[PDB]
This record gives sequence, structure tokens and C-alpha cells, in this order.
Amino acid sequence: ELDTPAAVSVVDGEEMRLATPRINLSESLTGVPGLQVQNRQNYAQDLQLSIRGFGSRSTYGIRGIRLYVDGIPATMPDGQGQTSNIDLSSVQNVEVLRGPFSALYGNASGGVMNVTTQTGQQPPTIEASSYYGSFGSWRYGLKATGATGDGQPGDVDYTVSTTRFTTHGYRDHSGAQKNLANAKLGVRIDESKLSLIFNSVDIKADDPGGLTKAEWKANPQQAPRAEQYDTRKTIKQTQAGLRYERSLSSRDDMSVMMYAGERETTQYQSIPMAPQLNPSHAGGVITLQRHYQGIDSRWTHRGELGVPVTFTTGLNYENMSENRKGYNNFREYGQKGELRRDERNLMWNIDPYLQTQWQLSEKLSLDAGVRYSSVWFDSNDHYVTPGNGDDSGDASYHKWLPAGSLKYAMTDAWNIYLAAGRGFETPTINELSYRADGQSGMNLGLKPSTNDTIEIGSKTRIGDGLLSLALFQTDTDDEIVVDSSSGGRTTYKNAGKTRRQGAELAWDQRFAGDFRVNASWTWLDATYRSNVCNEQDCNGNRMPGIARNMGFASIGYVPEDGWYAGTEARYMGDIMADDENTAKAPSYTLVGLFTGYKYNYHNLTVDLFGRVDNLFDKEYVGSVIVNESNGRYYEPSPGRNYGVGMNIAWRF
Ligand SMILES: CCCCCCCCO[C@@H]1O[C@H](CO)[C@@H](O)[C@H](O)[C@H]1O
Ligand SMILES: [Ca+2]
Repeated sequence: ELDTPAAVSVVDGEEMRLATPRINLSESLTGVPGLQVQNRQNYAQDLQLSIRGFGSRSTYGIRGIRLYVDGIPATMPDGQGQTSNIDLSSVQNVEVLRGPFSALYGNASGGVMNVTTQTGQQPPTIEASSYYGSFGSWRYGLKATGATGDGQPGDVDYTVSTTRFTTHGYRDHSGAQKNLANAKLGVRIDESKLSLIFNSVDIKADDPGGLTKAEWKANPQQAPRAEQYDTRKTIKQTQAGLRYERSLSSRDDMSVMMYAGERETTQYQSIPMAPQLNPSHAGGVITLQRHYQGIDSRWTHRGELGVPVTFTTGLNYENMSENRKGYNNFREYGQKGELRRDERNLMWNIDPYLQTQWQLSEKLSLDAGVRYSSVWFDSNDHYVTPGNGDDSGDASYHKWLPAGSLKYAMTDAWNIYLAAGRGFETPTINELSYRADGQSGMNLGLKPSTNDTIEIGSKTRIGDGLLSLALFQTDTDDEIVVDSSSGGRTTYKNAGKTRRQGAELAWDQRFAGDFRVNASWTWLDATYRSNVCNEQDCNGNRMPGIARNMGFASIGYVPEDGWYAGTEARYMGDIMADDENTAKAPSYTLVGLFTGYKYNYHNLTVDLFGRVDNLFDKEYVGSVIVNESNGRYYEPSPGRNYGVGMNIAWRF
């Protein structure tokens, strides 16, 4: 796991946990270049997450990227993803792979992110963590982690974590309640190993919603429709995963990973009463009950014929079957009335793949991989009323995704690389559902997006840190956009190309006395090359969500036995919220400071810390609902907030 193969960046857990609420990924990995993450502070929705513009256009979920929590997929076959599962009080590391090689990781993999949980070791240590922040937020958690032996057959290892978090919300109708349970266990079968994962999330959050420009300027914490319709969500999910690994040959390894999980959600929307009267409308309440399961097999043969070549092959099967329903708001009233939608939508994914690393010469290697994505959608519709036809339908998609990188080592401390690949974006099941034709059935004409990505990078170990550089462009084509939309049913279309250019620069350094410095910047000019609007020429326009410029810089003094401190700074360029480029979110800069003491006397380790976020009380909006239907894009953010945390660790 070294910064050297490609444009890959790895963030450590104990540092992502250092004087932080341990709630949102945003607070931790906000500095990875090319990775745009913003915390909506709305636990009825997901983080605004994107990689080099991938998934930026997404409105309510995360799309166009790949996320794995302990090898369990967080993005579904169709590309839709979520973020509520991550327990930051028990994370080992987060690896982000951006660039063409992300295409190895599924259908809509413009960039793949992999979260893995702590392994546990000697001694059996128990931790009690607590944090309290402004606007009535507070979180606590217990983590027990240890091992039965050294690290041998029979040697077992355990890590359990539970956390509970509740907030009264900065803005009206935003209080949330979130409980996490995350466990990981391992047993050494022989010198062949095994592992189990158990994930559980339970959220009951009020969705504040968005605010229109006039509404945000007038009052920042206002949530007019929030209490009018009781906009809120409740999420519950449990995942079980199982992984086996065994070294067959002295030079050939192999592994298999399978997962089973169940998600269940309820969303009360702020949809008015008039539009729902049309018999074809789906309602104002969305109910979703999905089962997902999958199996992934990998064979890594370090056998070398032709040159020193190590290659990995494998097969992946992913399955998600959902029963989806909809309801009224009438009795808009806060509870749900007559049933107005019913379906079973299955989506499953099959595809082989393989990567190879050839050490053609010394200080020059060629990495190359391919994958054949095959995705199937079926919808069995159960709602056929006089006006709402039988919308059942079925479709499939296939594509060859290839990727490759040439790596040349100027030294062992400096390696440069050049990579390229093609990408793929299937239409979501929600996108095919309806057609502007008016005929009953799926819109079988819609085809997926094509990519065309090129990148160069230079990774240099200087001092005890690393300086990485990367430059990239992406050719999007057949972008899936909206065509018609009336009577509560949105229809989609293929129209237009796009081009997205950008650059990433990062530098990390550490010095004796643990003086640590970190910096990074990222440029992204993502423009359209074709009209993607029925009534307006949107050709030259920006891409909404992407920040033309962003940057991060932090400096920290971290002694191991006493007073520690640090301070961060984050710059976010002006980001457009429309395809037409009708609205913009301000360019804003935000500062943060923190101090604390780490008293570790023999077994007990008591860590105490305080935090000032948004030190200069800058007023801003840190999230936007891209392409909101009615123009309510803005999601304001609090000003100069604080937090304080206390952690206790006892070692056995
Ligand atoms: C290791 C197993 C890899 C191949 C797994 C293929 C299993 C997918 O099987 C599919 O299941 C769907 C419902 O679940 C059915 O609708 C399809 O008829 C069937 O092909
Ligand atoms: Ca129907």
C-alpha cells in the first residue's frame, strides 16, 4: 500500500480521528487532492462526494463512483451510493484510487474509495470516546479491541465498536439521531485466514431541505417547508460480510469475499398536494426495502513468464433487489395516505477482470488491466390504476473497460507515471423508469455514458514526507440528461459531450519532535461541449458542483506525551448549482484550530481536546443541491462553532 503505482492517496485512521467529532468523513479526509467532499450537516442525506468531477451532478445520493466499507459495496450495481455506514471511531485507513485504474472497480467507477476497519492486536484494550459540539451535538462510543495471540493457527483477533450520536441541528428542523455498531473478527485457520464483518446503522433524522437564493440571503437557518411537510428520513441497515484468504503457492495467492445486507428507508418529501392529484404521480413519501448480496474472487499469481510479471484476475457478482413503494402526504399532512406506487426492482452485476504488473526493465514497469462490465435491470411493477399503466420493463448493458499505466522510476524516491482508460456510466433504474413517449414500459432507447481519461503523475519522497503531482483530462460522451418532465414522471435522454481538465498537487512532511505539515491544491475546469438543455444552449457552461479551485493546508505539533495542537485551512472555489449556470455558490475560505493533552501514564491513556471550527466566523454555504427541481439549491453552514472531546483507553 505505497504511493507509487498511480494516483492513489491513503489517509490514516488515528490521524483522521485526532481531535475530531468522529462523525463525518468530511472532517477527516477533506484534503485529499481531486476528492471533493462536503458535509451537508443533513443526516437525511449523504455527503457531497465526488472525484475529479465524477458524481458532482448528483442531487440526493452519491453517484458515478465506487465506495467499499470493509470490502462491502456501498454503491449499488446501478451506480447509486450512500455514506451513512462509516463508523469513524473504528477505522484503520481510507484509500482513494482516482484516475483510469478506478475503472477496474465496477460499472460507474470514475474513482474508487475503499474504507477498511481496524484489525485489533495485543493487548486487549477498551476505549470510551466522547465528543460534544455546539448546536446540541454530542456523540459517545465504546470500542473493545484485542487478540488471542501473536501476529499462527488458532490466533484470533477482535474489534467491536458502538457509537451513539444526537444533534439538535444548527438550522430549524435538522435534529438527527444516529447509532452505529461495527464489529470485525478474525481467526487464523492455518498458515489460510478468515474474517467476519458486522455493520449496523440506525438514523432518524429531520431533513431541513434547501433554500432559494432569496430565502438564504433573507435568513440562513430558515426551513419553511420542513415543518410544513415534516421533511424527514429514517434509515436502518445491517451488513454481514465474510472473507477468506489462503497462500496456495510460494508465489501465488488467492482470496474470496462475500457479503449479505439489507437496507430499509423512508423519505417524507415536501411535495405539494396539487401535483399528486394526477393519477400518474408517485406521491410524496418514498419507501425502499432492498436486499443486496455479492461475491468477489481474486487470484494473484506472482509467477513471472515473459518478464517479472505479477497479475491478478477474478470475478465479481453484485445483486440488489428492492421493493419500492410510494404514498401520499394527504390525510400536506405529515403522515402518508393512499398507496401510489409499488414495484420490485432487481439489479445485478456480473463481470470478469484482471490486472498485470510487468517489470519489463529495471526502473520501468507496465501495469495494465481490463474488465467486462455486464449489468442487468428488471422492474416488476405492481401498480396499474386507471391512468398509471404497467411500467414493468427490463434492460441490460455491456462494456469493455480498459486501463493502463507506464511507471518509470527516476530513482527509488521518485517515480513518474502516465495512465489512460475508458469509463462507463449505466443509467440508473430510476432513469429508465419512464418515457416521454407516453407508452407503458421502460425507456429502452437510453444508452450509457462513455468516458475517455488521460493522466500523468510524479510521486517523490522528499525528507520524511512525499510530494505528489497529477494532471488529468476526461472526455465524457452520451451524457445522460433530462428530456421531458411532467406529471411527476421524469424522462431522460442522451445528448452531448463534455470535457473536464484539472490538476492535483499534494505535499506531506514530518520532522523530529513530530512537527507535521500538509498541503494540497486542486484545479478543475469541467465544461460542456454540447447543448444539454431543451430550451437553452448550455454548451459552454460549467459543470455544477465542481470547484474551479480548491485547496487545503494544515500544520500540527504532535508530541506523544503532552500538550499537542494543530490548525487547518480549507479553500473552496465558487461552484455552480445549475447546468444552465443560473446560480453560484460563493468561493469561501475556512479556518480551524485545536489543542489538547494526551496523558498516558502506564495502562491508562486519557486524551482531551478542544476545537474551534470556522475561527473567523465567515458566513457561507458549504453544500448545494445540484439541479434542484425548483431552484432551492443553497444549504447554509454555521459560523464559528466549537467542540470538545475526551477519550479513555485502558490496555489489558
Ligand atoms: C459465484 C456466482 C456467480 C454467478 C452468479 C449468477 C447469479 C445471478 O442469477 C440471476 O439471479 C437473478 C435474481 O437474483 C435472476 O433474476 C436471474 O434469472 C439469474 O440469472
Ligand atoms: Ca405503474
